Amino acid sequence: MNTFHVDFAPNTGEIFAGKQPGDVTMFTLTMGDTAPHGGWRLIPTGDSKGGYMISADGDYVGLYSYMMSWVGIDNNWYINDDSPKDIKDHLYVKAGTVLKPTTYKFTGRVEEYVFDNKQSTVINSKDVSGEVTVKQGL
Ligand SMILES: OC[C@H]1O[C@@H](O[C@H]2[C@H](O)[C@@H](O)[C@@H](O)O[C@@H]2CO)[C@H](O)[C@@H](O)[C@H]1O
Ligand SMILES: *S(=O)(=O)c1ccc(CCN)cc1
Ligand SMILES: [Cl-]
Repeated sequence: MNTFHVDFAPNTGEIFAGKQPGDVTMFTLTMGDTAPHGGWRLIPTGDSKGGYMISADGDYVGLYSYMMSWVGIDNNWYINDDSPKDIKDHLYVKAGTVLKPTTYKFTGRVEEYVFDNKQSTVINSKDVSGEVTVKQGL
């Protein structure tokens, strides 16, 4: 049926090539459902496999989440959250990460799941993707 929402969006502002002075958000990810559910995961697909942005120059940059924990074993971020309230997460690069003046891509799949004793079952899912084009700095 449908109360399950997911938005995933590249960052609006300018991002400039070079060593980032601080943590810089690449992607905004917002997720909620007022239906009962036990939590969320984000699974990076294709060349993003492993939690990476891939650039047009062939470089892989690792991404980081504020709200979710990474598990390499499973190729996902996840958060157990039973709330009807929206999760506003950001995926970001860390202070000091060197970016180039190029276009960076991410693709993944978002899953919503429920626990049954006590093992998770996917109840909703949506494929997400986006890109940032980084400008010459700096
Ligand atoms: O709680 C459900 C999530 O579990 C994650 O799996 C691991 C994880 O490393 C950690 O929470 C630990 O307690 O063991 C779990 C073994 O299943 C999944 O990676 C995630 O997708 C959720 O299912
Ligand atoms: S890889 O090992 O540098 C790499 C990059 C990014 C992630 C996700 C952030 N936890 C994992 C591994
Ligand atoms: Cl992370």
